[PDB]
Amino acid sequence: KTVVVTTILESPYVMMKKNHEMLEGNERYEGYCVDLAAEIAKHCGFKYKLTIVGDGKYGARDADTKIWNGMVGELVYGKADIAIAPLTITLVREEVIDFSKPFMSLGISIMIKKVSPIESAEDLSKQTEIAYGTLDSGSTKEFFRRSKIAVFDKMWTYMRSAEPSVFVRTTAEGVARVRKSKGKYAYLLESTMNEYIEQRKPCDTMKVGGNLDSKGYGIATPKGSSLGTPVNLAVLKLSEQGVLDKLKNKWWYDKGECGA
Amino acid sequence: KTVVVTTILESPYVMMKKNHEMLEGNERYEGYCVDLAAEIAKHCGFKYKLTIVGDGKYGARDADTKIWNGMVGELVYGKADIAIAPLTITLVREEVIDFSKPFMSLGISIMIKKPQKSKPLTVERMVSPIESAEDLSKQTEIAYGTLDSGSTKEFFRRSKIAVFDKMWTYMRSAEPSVFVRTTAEGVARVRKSKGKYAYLLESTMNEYIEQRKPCDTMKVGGNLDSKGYGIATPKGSSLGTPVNLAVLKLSEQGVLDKLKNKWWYDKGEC
Amino acid sequence: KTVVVTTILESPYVMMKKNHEMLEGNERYEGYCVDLAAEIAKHCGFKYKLTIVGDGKYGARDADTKIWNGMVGELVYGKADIAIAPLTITLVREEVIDFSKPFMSLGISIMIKKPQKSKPLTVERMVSPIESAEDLSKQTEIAYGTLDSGSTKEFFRRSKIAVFDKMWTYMRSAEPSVFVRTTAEGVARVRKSKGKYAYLLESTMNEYIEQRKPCDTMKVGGNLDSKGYGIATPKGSSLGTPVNLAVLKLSEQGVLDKLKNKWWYDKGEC
Amino acid sequence: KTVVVTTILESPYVMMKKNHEMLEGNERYEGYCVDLAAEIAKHCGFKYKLTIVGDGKYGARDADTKIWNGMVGELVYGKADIAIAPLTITLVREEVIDFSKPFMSLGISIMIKKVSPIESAEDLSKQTEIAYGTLDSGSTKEFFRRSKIAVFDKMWTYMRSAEPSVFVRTTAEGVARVRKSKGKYAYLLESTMNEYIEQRKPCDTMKVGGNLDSKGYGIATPKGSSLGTPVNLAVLKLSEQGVLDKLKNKWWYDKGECGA
Ligand SMILES: NS(=O)(=O)c1cc2c(cc1Cl)N[C@H]([C@H]1C[C@H]3C=C[C@@H]1C3)NS2(=O)=O
Ligand SMILES: NS(=O)(=O)c1cc2c(cc1Cl)N[C@H]([C@H]1C[C@H]3C=C[C@@H]1C3)NS2(=O)=O
Ligand SMILES: NS(=O)(=O)c1cc2c(cc1Cl)N[C@H]([C@H]1C[C@H]3C=C[C@@H]1C3)NS2(=O)=O
Ligand SMILES: NS(=O)(=O)c1cc2c(cc1Cl)N[C@H]([C@H]1C[C@H]3C=C[C@@H]1C3)NS2(=O)=O
Ligand SMILES: N[C@@H](CCC(=O)O)C(=O)O
Ligand SMILES: N[C@@H](CCC(=O)O)C(=O)O
Ligand SMILES: N[C@@H](CCC(=O)O)C(=O)O
Ligand SMILES: N[C@@H](CCC(=O)O)C(=O)O
Repeated sequence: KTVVVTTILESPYVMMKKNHEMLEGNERYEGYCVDLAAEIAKHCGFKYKLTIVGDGKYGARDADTKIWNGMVGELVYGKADIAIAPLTITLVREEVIDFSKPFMSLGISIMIKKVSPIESAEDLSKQTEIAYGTLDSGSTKEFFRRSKIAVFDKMWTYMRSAEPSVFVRTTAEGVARVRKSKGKYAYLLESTMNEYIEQRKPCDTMKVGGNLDSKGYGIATPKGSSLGTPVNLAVLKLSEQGVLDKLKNKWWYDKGECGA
Repeated sequence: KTVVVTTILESPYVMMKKNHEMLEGNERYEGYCVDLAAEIAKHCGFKYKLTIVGDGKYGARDADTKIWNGMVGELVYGKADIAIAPLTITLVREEVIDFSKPFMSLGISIMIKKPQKSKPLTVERMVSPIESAEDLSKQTEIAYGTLDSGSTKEFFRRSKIAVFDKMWTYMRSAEPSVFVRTTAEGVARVRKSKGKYAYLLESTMNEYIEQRKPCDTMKVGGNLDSKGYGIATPKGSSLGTPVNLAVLKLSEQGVLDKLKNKWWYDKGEC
Repeated sequence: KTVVVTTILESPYVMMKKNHEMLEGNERYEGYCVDLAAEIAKHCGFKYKLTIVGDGKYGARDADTKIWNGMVGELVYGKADIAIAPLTITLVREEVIDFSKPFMSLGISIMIKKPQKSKPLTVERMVSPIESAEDLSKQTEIAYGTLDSGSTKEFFRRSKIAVFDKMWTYMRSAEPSVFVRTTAEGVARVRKSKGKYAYLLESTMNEYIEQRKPCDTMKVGGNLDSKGYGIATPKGSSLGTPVNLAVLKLSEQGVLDKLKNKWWYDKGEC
Repeated sequence: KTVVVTTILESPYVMMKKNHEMLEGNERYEGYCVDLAAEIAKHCGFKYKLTIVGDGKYGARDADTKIWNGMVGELVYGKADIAIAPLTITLVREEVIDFSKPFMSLGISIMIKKVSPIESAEDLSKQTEIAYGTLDSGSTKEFFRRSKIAVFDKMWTYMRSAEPSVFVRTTAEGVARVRKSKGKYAYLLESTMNEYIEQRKPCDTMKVGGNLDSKGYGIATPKGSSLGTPVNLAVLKLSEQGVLDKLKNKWWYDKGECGA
């Protein structure tokens, strides 16, 4: 039996091949998550079919609908059997899907186009001169929405009452918006994507401050699926062998198309 | 029903109070781990009595007996219900106990005695003989060893990377013994080994020791790997999922970050 | 019985909220005095309806008429029960109303338009034409005035100190009138007089305006005197002692200074 | 009828002149408080006799006996009719005595030996190398005792568990102790006394940091006394006339026996 795999087009996690028009099958996709899925299949001993979500979203609860979108929806409603992607582990997700051990650490980061008067997010909240936004249907807006810290509460109140809309459809669109804003806009994304962007050419963006929280990406499985334990063991074993570190170095720092 | 919480006397996780002679019960201890246990008990209602492992060992397999010893061992045999302590999540441990999501990240680091200033117009620069694990393996004048019955020793034993393989080869056949019985033992060996000994230990304890007086030691190089501390639980226990959700919730509120800052950076000096 | 609280539309004490067009009740306002009144009502339980003075005046006794106008007047004549507002404690007001212990210190200061930095090896030095009150009275090119029907004007009118007597003599007989009807109007006059008008106002308001955008005004010299803001209460009322105890408790608990810091220094644009 | 006035021997509030053995009556005392009492008597129109409290105590509640000692006890128990002294206005005091308007502002300050390593209260509390103490039976210890702020709670816990006794009977003895500690002792006292000490020879002590809070000195009268309103009006009139400022300048900076 073939296990269907859902994943999002995220760099450097899943990329579209430069010759993907003439390429078919699992060889048409490449990236960190493609390699992760290949090793997971090899360790578990199953055949997998790579698929891309119809909606370019990670997953969130809708407004008064109780409906999951993105990969979480593809997993809960029986449309998929596993999800290998940068899916942040969150309480509102673990209650509906099975999360494996984190295969990559990360945090909330601030990315700003090139004295550094922004520094930490505290001064970012204290000053309203520059507008900042996040990604819709992810884990950053969800983190800001249910935060009990007063400072994060003020940031979220600014986020919701933003004119015009500050949330961006895709992280690439957010990168383009901050690039073309001439330093008037800031983007709140995760540490891994922030590093991958600020380190790739043309290196016109940068990461300021630190990490507002500590999170991780996990392999997601349907609630009650028998594949959760094998993929958890596979992730643990790959961590012991340090293959995750080698994949991170290959897809992040091996090329290094910048002067650093 | 009261559930016994196995733990280990490790700073700043679990430390005895200054007035611990007159005190009794759960008030005998302080640090990160006792606050973590209090938060876990607040999340899901249970009665817990703090206990310390008799042998003071984190957990590993014995020699030719296939017997689990230490925290993991006494969790498997039923002597404890939950292990709220800096237990490292590993492959072998997960096969016999249930781990939760990591509540704190860590890596394997190198601790050496802090050298003196260069003092050569008038600038004092710090020169260290060891800057990474590779040159530590290449060199021979400085000895290095890990803590026995711990995750670092088991990681070096099964490592297939060439640098780590040769490191483990040296450590296995090192005369005299380079392994230590406790973290404080290795720290003392580093402190009064005249810079001839290096300690391979977790990053968090390394920063804790480096941040406190007399602070005559420093951490060299980056982290050898990336692991985390998880709350342990026997297979099939009803506590697993509630504790996992409690750890997730505490991570979401930033309680873990606040506890780490309060017990690591706030009380720092030098 | 619901008591009526009288305030004044003064920043950052009582400020109109952005979404105040669709808001009814005590949620229309924000600032320092609103939460001060909230804490007062939490200490001594009562229901309060925040009201704004009709004429927007702090309080003064009109000569040859013997009628108090403004917040003090409407507190005296029975149409008010408590005045939680930046009302300055004075000798004349105390004889007619009950004041509590001061909840925030203050002093009379001078506000001038911030001058341009001096070009001359490459240091930008800041030169101001007025540095105290003695030279402000000695000079004549820069006019100065106070707020009408305020504490500062009454202080200058009855002042027997030579410099203050000269200042009051100049202000009383001056064409055009140097007195202002509102603090914001005086600040606008200072900003649009091209440095030819100095405003005599309280130190708290002056510092708040200096700390906020566009940051084109500066405070010169020290405070001319030392006074305080007190919660007003009609003479022979039952709310005086509980309000005084509440003010003392808030001062000792750190509510007052935390509120002042979070409404003055936290939102510092410049 | 002669109004009995109680006061404490505090500088520059009350002094025993320089040849008080040859002087009798109110002519043998000098200071800020003596002048203040003189103006109070002039405004109210009464004859007063200056007396020094037998116990050098500002006033506090004893060990589970509910007894006031010092000037507050001298007023509550009918021993005196008024107290002109640096009596800090405190919430617990106001419940038993009538306080006038504050005639002198102040705050809690830190006085150390002559970039300080402690400066702020946070660093001083964190650093346990140097012991810090307050005045026994005053108001600083009372303020620290009932502080619910975490930092001040930690400082108070350090205060109570101090070996040997860090509290000092008299502020002059505290000054002597810090002068005889080689910078190993810090004294927590009021801003006015700290400034007066640091602005007098030989000027080996300095004030560091800001003020922990804002207090004031009041003129205390027995509960339900007819003198409270006249002395309150006198204080207001003196403040409006600027006499209090001139007295502070006379007794704090006019002499200026320091190099600065
Ligand atoms: N350096 S990294 O971000 O690519 C990275 C991050 C992590 C890795 C492995 C790597 Cl290579 N493994 C850990 C896992 C291993 C075991 C201990 C913690 C989890 C379970 N999670 S992690 O701390 O999120
Ligand atoms: N900054 S830290 O080391 O105290 C720290 C480290 C970590 C935290 C939370 C904190 Cl505060 N939570 C994460 C967990 C939360 C969810 C996402 C990854 C795991 C599941 N693990 S972690 O990456 O090991
Ligand atoms: N720092 S401040 O201006 O916000 C400020 C100023 C003052 C405060 C409290 C604060 Cl937070 N309390 C005092 C009062 C408290 C008790 C002691 C003096 C009076 C009665 N008045 S004050 O000296 O006018
Ligand atoms: N500059 S000072 O410390 O000598 C000083 C301090 C103060 C003075 C007067 C002087 Cl001179 N008067 C005020 C009083 C006057 C009226 C307003 C507040 C009280 C009632 N209290 S105060 O703000 O504590
Ligand atoms: N990987 C994140 C993306 C959200 C973000 O871009 O912040 C998630 O699954 O929610
Ligand atoms: N924290 C480790 C022990 C310390 C070490 O091995 O260095 C564990 O839980 O296994
Ligand atoms: N705060 C003053 C008014 C302001 C002023 O006079 O400058 C009062 O209550 O009277
Ligand atoms: N002057 C204070 C006591 C002195 C101090 O606390 O340092 C009082 O009246 O209580």
